[PDB]
Amino acid sequence: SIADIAFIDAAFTRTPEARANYLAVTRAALEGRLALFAARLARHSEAEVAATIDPGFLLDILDLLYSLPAALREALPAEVQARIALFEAFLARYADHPNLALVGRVFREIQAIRAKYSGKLPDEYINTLALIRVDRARLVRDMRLVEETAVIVAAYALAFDPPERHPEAEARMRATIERANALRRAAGFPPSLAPEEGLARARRLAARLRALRAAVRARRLPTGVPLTPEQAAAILATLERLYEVALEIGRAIDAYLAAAEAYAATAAELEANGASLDPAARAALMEATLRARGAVIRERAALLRLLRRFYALVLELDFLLLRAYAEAGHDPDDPALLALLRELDPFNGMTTSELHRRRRRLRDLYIDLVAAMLRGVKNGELTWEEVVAIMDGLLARLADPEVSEEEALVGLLEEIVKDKKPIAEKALKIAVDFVEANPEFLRDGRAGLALIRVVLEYALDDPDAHKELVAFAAAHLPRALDAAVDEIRDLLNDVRILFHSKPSPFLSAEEQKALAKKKLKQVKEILDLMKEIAELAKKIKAKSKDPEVKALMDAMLADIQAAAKEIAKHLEELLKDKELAAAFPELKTLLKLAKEIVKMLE
Repeated sequence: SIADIAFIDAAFTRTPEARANYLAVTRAALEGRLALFAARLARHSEAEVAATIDPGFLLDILDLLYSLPAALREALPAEVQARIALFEAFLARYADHPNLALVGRVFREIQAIRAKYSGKLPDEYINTLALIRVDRARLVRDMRLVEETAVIVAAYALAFDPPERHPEAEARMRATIERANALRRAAGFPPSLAPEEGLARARRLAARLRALRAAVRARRLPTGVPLTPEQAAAILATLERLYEVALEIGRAIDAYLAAAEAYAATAAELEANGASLDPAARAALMEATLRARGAVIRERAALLRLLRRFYALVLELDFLLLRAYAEAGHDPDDPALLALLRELDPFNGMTTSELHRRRRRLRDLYIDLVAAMLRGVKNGELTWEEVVAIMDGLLARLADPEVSEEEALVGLLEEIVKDKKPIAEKALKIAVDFVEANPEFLRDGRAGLALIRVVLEYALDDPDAHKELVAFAAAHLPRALDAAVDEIRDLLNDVRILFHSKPSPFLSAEEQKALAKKKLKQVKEILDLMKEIAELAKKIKAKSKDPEVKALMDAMLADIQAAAKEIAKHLEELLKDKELAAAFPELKTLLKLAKEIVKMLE
């Protein structure tokens, strides 16, 4: 986030202008985060919120809260203070909820620190202990991601490296897991992965990757399916790309563990000695601790960009295998190909990490949709020249870490259903099924809204035939709109932050103004989706003869009027800052479009 770049800036440049920028950014980010929480607490029951709300969202609020000096926090306006009290009451109540357990432990540790040390020791020493508790909740989650990623690093090493270098790759793997369990114990947790459980998973995967390469070398897949010379070459190129990214990731993991160990050492020293030091030596040890913390943030961000690249290459390899089965006359949905693709799943059996559980599921959706599009080529419904134009789009949209994987896959649906081709029906079925089975998909608003538009444009032709699709659309639109209004608040608040923010050696002004224009574009795209959906629900309501269909269409038009009003309110509050409004005139075009949506429905 922007708050991380500003924090890095402040902890390394050490200027009054840098801390100033960081404190303003951290305050603005926090105000935005607390507004989203209050909106989410208002839309449902505390029990529903507690079971569905992203834990990381609550960790982000604790992080920003104790990144302020206590003085700045207790000085925040009353509605921010009201939101902080609402937030704290909610965490106190649901600290034991399975969904919130990690955040709950963090909240109880901070409550305990305040009970023990308040008033006796300096408040910004206490804030530093509070941040340390939050960051140790982040190190548990990061240690999950690192334990999983070490299995991929070791697998690609064992599989493609000469057998002489295999012990070394095993030593590294063991060292990594051991370093991770050591870190876990420092923060006060038990060890999660066993150095053998993991080496076992890595050896299995290495066997499969070795097999695939040996077979492709021989113009076939391990299932026996023959390959063309060109496709074999592409598979072998993709495998060498995966091997390369796996080396970069091994290095990034070592960088992350080094930073993490530095932060854990300096923090343990602050907790051990800080109370007894003199003010100057204590201020020096807090400075040291914040600089190590900045290193951890930088090295984590590096590893995650490389992981997004690895994922995109994983999906490209999956495409190549599905295409080969289709050129050989088989159906790309053959149980044998699916078995192969599951054996080559780099995110299997390590079900400890939010990022990889989410990506494993989306991979299944992607395989199912690509299969649909291929079975569609065989039926003459699509051309290979069409498929190869869609796939080049999708794989680039996926490599970019600025596009959500969910919005990328929804684009794949958009391409397949556009021509209202007969394969469209099966594609929608896969998608509608996935969303019912995996309701978290609708945390991404732009994605969800785009799916609803697909379903309605599909059902526009004959509304009454496809009445299940129209019901799915009506049932899921409120959640999609909630997530969309949330995204527009995030995007607009970030725009205001990037305007008042100060050019940094990590954010050029040209990068800040460019990023601002990109976010304002995303806001326009979401308002455009909202309009399109209303146009479609109106047409559906006219054409249709059924009366409860018409009821649902009015329900949807009502939820959309609410959403657009609630969005115009926020745009207006941002237009009160006339310097901002000056710098970005798009903000005015956006409010016009939002109000045109409030009239189309009046």
